Amino acid sequence: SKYVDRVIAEVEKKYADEPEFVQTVEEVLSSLGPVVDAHPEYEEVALLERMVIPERVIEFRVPWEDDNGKVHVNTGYRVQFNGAIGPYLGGLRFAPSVNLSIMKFLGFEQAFKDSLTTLPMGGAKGGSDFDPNGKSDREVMRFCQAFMTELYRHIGPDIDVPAGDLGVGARELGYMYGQYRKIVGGFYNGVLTGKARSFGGSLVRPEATGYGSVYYVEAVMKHENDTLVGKTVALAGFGNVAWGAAKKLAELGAKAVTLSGPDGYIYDPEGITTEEKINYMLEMRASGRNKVQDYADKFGVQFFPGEKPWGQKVDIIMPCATQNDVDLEQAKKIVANNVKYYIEVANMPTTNEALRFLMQQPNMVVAPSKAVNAGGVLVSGFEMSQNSERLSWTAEEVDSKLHQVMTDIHDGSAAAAERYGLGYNLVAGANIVGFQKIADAMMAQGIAW
Amino acid sequence: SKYVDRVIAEVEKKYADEPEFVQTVEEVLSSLGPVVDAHPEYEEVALLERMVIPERVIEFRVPWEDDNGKVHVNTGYRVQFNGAIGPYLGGLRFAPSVNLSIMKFLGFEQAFKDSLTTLPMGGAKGGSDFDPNGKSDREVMRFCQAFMTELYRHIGPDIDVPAGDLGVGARELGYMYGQYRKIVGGFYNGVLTGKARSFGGSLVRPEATGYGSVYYVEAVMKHENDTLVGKTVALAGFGNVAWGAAKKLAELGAKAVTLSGPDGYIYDPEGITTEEKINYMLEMRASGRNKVQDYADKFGVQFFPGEKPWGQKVDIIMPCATQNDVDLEQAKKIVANNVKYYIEVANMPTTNEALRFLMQQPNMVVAPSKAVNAGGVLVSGFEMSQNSERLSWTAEEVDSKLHQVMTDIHDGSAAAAERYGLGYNLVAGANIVGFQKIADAMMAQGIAW
Amino acid sequence: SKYVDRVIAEVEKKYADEPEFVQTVEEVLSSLGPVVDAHPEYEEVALLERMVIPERVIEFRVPWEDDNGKVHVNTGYRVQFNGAIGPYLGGLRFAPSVNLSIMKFLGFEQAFKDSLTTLPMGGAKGGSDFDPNGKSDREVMRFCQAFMTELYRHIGPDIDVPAGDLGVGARELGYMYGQYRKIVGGFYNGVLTGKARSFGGSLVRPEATGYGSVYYVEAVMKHENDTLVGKTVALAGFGNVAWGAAKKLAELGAKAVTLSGPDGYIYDPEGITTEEKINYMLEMRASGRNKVQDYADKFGVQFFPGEKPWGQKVDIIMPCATQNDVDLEQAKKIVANNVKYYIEVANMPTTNEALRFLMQQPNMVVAPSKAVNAGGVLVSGFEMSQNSERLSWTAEEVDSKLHQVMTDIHDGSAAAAERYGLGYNLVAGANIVGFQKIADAMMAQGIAW
Amino acid sequence: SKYVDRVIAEVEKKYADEPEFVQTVEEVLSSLGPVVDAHPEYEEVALLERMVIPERVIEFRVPWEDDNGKVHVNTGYRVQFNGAIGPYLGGLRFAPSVNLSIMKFLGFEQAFKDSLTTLPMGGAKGGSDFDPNGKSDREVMRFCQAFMTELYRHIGPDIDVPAGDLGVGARELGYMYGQYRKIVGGFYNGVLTGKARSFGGSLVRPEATGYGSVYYVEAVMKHENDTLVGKTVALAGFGNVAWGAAKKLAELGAKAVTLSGPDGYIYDPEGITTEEKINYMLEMRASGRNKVQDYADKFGVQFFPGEKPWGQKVDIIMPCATQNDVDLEQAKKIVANNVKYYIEVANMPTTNEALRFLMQQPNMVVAPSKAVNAGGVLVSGFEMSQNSERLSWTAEEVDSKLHQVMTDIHDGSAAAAERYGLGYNLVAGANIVGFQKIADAMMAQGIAW
Repeated sequence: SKYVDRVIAEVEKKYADEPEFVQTVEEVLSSLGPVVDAHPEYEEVALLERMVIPERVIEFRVPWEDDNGKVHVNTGYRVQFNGAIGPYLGGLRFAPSVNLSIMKFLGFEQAFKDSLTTLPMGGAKGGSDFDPNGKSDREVMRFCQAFMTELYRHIGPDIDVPAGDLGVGARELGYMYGQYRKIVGGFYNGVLTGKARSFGGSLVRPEATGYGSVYYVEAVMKHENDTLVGKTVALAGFGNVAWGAAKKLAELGAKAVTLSGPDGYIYDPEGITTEEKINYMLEMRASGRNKVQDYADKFGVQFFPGEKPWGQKVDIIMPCATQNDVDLEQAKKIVANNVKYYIEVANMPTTNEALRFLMQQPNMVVAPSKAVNAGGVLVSGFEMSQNSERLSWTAEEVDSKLHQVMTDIHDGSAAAAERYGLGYNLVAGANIVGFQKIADAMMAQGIAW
Repeated sequence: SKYVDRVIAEVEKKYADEPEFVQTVEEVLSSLGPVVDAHPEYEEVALLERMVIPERVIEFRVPWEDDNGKVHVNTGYRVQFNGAIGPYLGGLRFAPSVNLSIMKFLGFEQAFKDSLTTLPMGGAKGGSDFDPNGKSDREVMRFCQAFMTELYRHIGPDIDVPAGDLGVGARELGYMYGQYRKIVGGFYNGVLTGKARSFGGSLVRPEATGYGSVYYVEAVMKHENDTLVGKTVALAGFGNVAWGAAKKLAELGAKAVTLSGPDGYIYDPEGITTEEKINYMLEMRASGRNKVQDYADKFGVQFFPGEKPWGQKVDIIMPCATQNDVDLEQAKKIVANNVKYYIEVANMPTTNEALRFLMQQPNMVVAPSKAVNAGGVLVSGFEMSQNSERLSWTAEEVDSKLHQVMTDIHDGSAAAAERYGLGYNLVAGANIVGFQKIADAMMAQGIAW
Repeated sequence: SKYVDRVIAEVEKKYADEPEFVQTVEEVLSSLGPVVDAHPEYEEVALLERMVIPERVIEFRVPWEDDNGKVHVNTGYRVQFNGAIGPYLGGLRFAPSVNLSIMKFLGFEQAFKDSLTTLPMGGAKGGSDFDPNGKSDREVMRFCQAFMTELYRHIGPDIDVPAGDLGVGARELGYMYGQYRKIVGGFYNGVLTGKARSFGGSLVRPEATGYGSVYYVEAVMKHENDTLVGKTVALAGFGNVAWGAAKKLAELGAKAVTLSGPDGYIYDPEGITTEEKINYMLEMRASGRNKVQDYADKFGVQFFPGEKPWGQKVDIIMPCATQNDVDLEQAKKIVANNVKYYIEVANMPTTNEALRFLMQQPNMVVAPSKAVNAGGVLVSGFEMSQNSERLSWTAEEVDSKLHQVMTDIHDGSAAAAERYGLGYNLVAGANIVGFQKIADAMMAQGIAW
Repeated sequence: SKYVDRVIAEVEKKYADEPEFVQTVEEVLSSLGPVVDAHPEYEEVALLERMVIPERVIEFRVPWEDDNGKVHVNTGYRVQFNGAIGPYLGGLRFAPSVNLSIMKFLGFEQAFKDSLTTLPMGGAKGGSDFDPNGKSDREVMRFCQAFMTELYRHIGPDIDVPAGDLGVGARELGYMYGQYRKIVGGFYNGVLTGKARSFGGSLVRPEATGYGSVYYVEAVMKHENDTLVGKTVALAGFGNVAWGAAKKLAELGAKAVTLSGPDGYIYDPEGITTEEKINYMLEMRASGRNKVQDYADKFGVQFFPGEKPWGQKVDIIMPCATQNDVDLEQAKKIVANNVKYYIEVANMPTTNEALRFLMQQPNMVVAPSKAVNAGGVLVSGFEMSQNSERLSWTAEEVDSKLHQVMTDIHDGSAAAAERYGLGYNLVAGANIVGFQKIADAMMAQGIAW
């Protein structure tokens, strides 16, 4: 699309200093070529030019005192990218690398992911360059309070609902919510998601991402007249998402055989399929040791230090941990192993070279993270619904809706790709389904945003 | 009722310059005689005197620029008549004839209609003397933005929820909502109803009015130990309501045999009962040609120019289009044809002379529009519920509730009429059921409003 | 001006049912012909078409209980006509005749009067058809509370500042303010003017109108190389404005020789120039007897029952009481007496026939009320300034500013009339000066309002 | 100061991509060394680290339609840098070069300038990459409305008061204010400064900057036991500031002899000291021709194309136009001419190399722009005071306060420099006086911001 090509060129030039953002825009816009070409009306209202600019960006100062009385200063961000279809929504990330470029990229992607869920949720991302590592509980609390003391004025249950991300878990959410309720003088607990149950959190929230990624894979087996049962899976991390996946895989007849750590990776040809095995992952996570070895020590299974599990022969690869985990180097090993299923779970766990490469492979199935990991945002939307109804749903209710929607995200993505003649391209399909709803909404709302 | 008679006399005199409003009050209050007489307490708190005065009236200036850069000025209205039982609710009408008199009349009636639904909905009406005919899409957009830039401050999801009416459809709602969200800085999509699905609209909303009018007729057959099946129906228009009715009639064993236009009317003894036939109506509507002839041309069926279909012999008459469509002249032809069922669907499609006349006829069944067309406001209440829960209901869910409530509106109306000894007077029955809930609510709330 | 002529024709037709409003627009717009013709740019932005439509109109229900427990229902109004140059400002009128037509007319005129003061004050008018006659203090209080319980949400110190008018004096202002502060939970006493001193009222407020009308007449003598001293004046009423005028006239070397009542009028060739004489007027006002006779009884001066003092030969005529007091019948007597000075003080105390007539008279000086009575709104602006500074000015300060501005209003009016070649036409001059500031402000603010 | 040195090093590294901002911080912080060293307590509360981070940054999307119906998208900014001593305050700049770096730099400097005025004014800056060149009046209006539709929620008379800057003059302010009042539903005219008189603008506002820069120079003559009279001045531009300066210089016994344009510069050994001469500048400005030649054509004075007037021998140099106008190349010519007075008027009209150079010159007097051009922000504070009092001050009042404060800014700056042993260093002196008030305020307010 000449139109699409022009917008990418303008972005590349204007936001040169925001490499992460530029790359994401190109990657996403480049798959919409066919859709845009079918809708000349978009260009007439500068639809794409509007979409690439967040509705609202807020950055603010965050001074806070440590346990020693020393004063520190960090910077807070909230990028409210697109709210055409619901209140803005997206996690908060606390990591020393956070800057505007990164917030925009995660926030642009969030809008597309949120649109796929089929729930009314806009897209946003925020956080701070604050580093929670080595801070006391009390220091994290004071930071969260100082952070919320400015943020509260920009968010709210019908405005912008933040959630957890790297560096922000239940604990940080609890502290931020405590400050919020005190300043605003009311409950409004739907202002954040990822809450503890005692004050409005949803059942299945910890399992959401991992389970949802398996319900998606299941929809893939079905499409391919295949089956999870018997299937072996290579996982990354031993974290929340890894834990949730292993668990549902096990329950489903499949088994993970690997886990990974910054220290290396383990192989467990038996499968991390036991209550004992599975629960221990929570142990390791708890420990705060940060060693995947502990699992091999404990179970007496192979531990290959400083090594990625991407070399093992398995039926399904699911990177559940870090960005750019799979590089060309890892993709080639994956390819050489004749794995048909490549399923991104963690956010951007594959470099673009690696991605194109895997996508060029005619026999493979490559699923993008924005669709596969949608189960977590899906449970965040269910928590907001529960908080608005002022009641709790049962775990069977949440899990059953989770399951039906994950299947729909896969199926709709395939259908969309197919319709624009792209074949079974789950990557473009996700982008397209996500884009269409947003475009419909913006076209109907006129030129205001 | 001397009390009722006195209030009507005061209205007639004070609002002499608002003929439309005066007539509506008389017509409605005059049927409550029996109820009021049973509740002396009403008069002690000047219940009727309060009811006839809207809680709040807002009129405002609306300057806007056309595509040529010329500046135009129209007037905006919102009459918030009664909010005893829910947020005010009612459509917006854009037509050069709009003035306060007309807003008050539609708004007084809206309060009674909304009360019948059994949902928590107050009554209001608004609009502008702006004429959307001959305006570009862009001109309508700029007008909607200018209109909302003042209106937003008077409405809100828990305050006043506007909806479509003459001159205001999905397109205008979309543009007004776009401006609203931008000014308020949040989502709050329950602020308007009749929205597109992409941003919160409900399934069955387009079909709501027409379908609901048929579920009501069905409750009438049942009362009269009769049946829809086999029944033939004379419709008016080829619009949304006509389309929805034909459709559900067909599905139900009945058939419409007429349609109408400003150009005349058509007769199709076969019935507009085919997918082809039915869907074409949407075609004609789309065309923007405004000719019922196109249907006869297309299907090769009779077209009688400049003629109302009220002369054809059918089992059921359903005027689905314009006010004062049926006059004495048309009622006599209807009477002479021995039609037992007279069912108003469009708003005030019968003149009062014609109405009294039909009502004097001992063998007929006359149903008032405020009850029969309640399916549209009913779906607006379901959309508000869905937006508050932050989810969508399925089409089966909406349709099933629609159906049960429409039956209840008929049944409750008959029961009420019967209890005050009025026989099967669906017209007074609607007024009475509507009035009672409102009165209960106002009596309990005291003298504040 | 063809443009001016067209707008008047459109008004006449659209607001046919609002005779009072139509007449005022014609009278005002017709004098701007020359100014409009000098500014073609006005028509390009539909300046006049916008001006004739109030920015915002609010009407609301007002139920209240009397001392006997009976419930009454009145209607409340606030027409916020033009706020281009300041918060809306204008009195509240409680009289059974009040309707929208009358509010619009007084409110359109208010905008022009407020603009002349040179202070930042927009124009508005409001009130109720509530009749304070025969009500107890307690009944007036309950009404004022019920009235404010809705009004508070539409006004505020930086939004709309109401003041007294017919039927609304210090007492009503006090009660409305009491309810306002209680609902809003703060002080904000600049929300109303005409307050008692104990809670923010300004010194000279009772004298403001009457005194200001004399400082204006003084500027007229100066223009005409004449003098107040020796001058005799015919007044109307024995009220606040009459009292203030007599007082300042006396102090200035002049003397009033008449007063009037619904019962007739008195002649006091000595002059109502004594402390005794002057103060008694307050007595009569207090009495609540409503008889100008009491003054003649008391002083043994002529009392001509059922007669207007417009037949007495005096140097200056100042109608200080009621609308359309001076008709053609009275103008002819005035003319026949060779009075050169005709100075409207009360609001619209002259019919239009009478007005044109007096204006056709080559030797006379006719001053319009909107300029002459501006001293009262001027003191309302000074009260708002004092309340914003949170202090009180001395009486010398208020009186001295009052005086300088009244002179300026006369002088600017003459200068303006002169510049458009109209001669010493104080009537058109007022309209023109008032219009120009408003037009400047609207042109600079764009097409929003 | 090791502390100061450390903060600069951190800034340089963290904001590498914001060169303009980095340079400004270094330049300002490096002169505070002596003050910081005297207050160890600052470092204990991370005072400098907090100061270099704006309290709040807002960026937002700005879609707007041109006269042809085409849709454009720009980006809006508001950097609310420091509000310790008053509502944030600072101009809006519309220029295609605008980005966050530039907003931060102008906004950091604004905080120091505003602090010097002695009025309660914080510091901020905002704008858009929108280019007003070649736009119609109507296009600028639509942009201003779209811009304000988001901005209004972040500003307000007690929060953030924007003012004009490059690309934003009375016209843009008028349009933005029009939209603001319409959305907020009240007056609050103190929300912006630089307004037209009709709606609250202050007398002397157009003359403020230029006049104030001359009252400062006068305080310099006094310090140096010298005199303006007889003095000759080289100006840059023929704009507002140049016009105001020439005017007051003339009146004071001095004379400008040069003016400049993008086309070259003119020399008028007589002096641009005549009503005719002076007023023509307004002519040239009006013309929109953008040619300083027109002055030479008109007066028959020398015009040296493509040349800066920095080579002429005069007593005083006052660059009143563009950034980095004076480079090393121009400073050397200035130096070689033995000019003692170097007075920056325009914002950053000298490069840093040039600055250091001039500052190394033992016989010269170099005055920084942040102090010299403070007269414009000073009149903005007086306009806010007038709008809060709801009255206007006379021109003599504004001018007299302007004058006394400008003298004080010079005198306090010298006194401060002197106290920290820096001699007559007006550049460091400005920084120091500005910094001290801000530091006092932040130390007293604690660690919140």
